[PDB]
Amino acid sequence: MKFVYKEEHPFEKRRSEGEKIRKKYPDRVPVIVEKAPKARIGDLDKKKYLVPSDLTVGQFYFLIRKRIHLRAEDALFFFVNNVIPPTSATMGQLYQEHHEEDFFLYIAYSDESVYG
Repeated sequence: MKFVYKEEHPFEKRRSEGEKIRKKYPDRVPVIVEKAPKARIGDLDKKKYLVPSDLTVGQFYFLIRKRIHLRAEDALFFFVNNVIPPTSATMGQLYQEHHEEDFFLYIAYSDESVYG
């Protein structure tokens, strides 16, 4: 997976804003959400999100679901560093285990449990 956000913004600019997001909103974590390129589902309007540290993946799912207007029958998986986070886990946990050196958490989403 190759996030277009890392190509749209130079690193040092991302590392800068990621620091200021964390500073001003310590109760929230900055997340970038893009879709796996082969995945067959709708695209997301925006890529950069500010998520409470206590929000669960399931809630982020249903948020991402109705933002993509996805039905309950349809599948939707998260991938942070090519692993599927457990659906009853907080974003704050995921940030402190997987945030990158620009201080963003990167999450790919797909309709399949293994993407390509």
